[PDB]
Amino acid sequence: RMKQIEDKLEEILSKLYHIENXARIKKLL
Amino acid sequence: RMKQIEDKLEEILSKLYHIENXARIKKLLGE
Amino acid sequence: RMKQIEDKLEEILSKLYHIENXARIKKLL
Amino acid sequence: RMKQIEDKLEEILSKLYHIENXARIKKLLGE
Repeated sequence: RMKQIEDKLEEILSKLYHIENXARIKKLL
Repeated sequence: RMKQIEDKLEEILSKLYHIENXARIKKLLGE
Repeated sequence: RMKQIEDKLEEILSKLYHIENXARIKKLL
Repeated sequence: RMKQIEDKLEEILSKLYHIENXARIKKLLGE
């Protein structure tokens, strides 16, 4: 359960990094 | 407290999902 | 340290909610 | 593992800070 947490925190950071570099913006452009 | 945290991680992942797929840009574009 | 973690996770969610409802977008508009 | 997690929380807060204050919109607007 501790690892699942670690890993979901990395996932959150990965999802952020992707947000930063957006479906609706990519489409608009 | 561990399960509380695990729930918050899931709310955080759902929220990023909603962001991925924005209030002001949806408003801008009529969506 | 466990509470600091709880609280920083709420903070992250609060920062997300605000992002969702952006400095540069608010300015552009 | 606890400190690893605490570090990730901080990288996550810094990242949200950078987001708050976007690659494609910065590009759009010349910034």
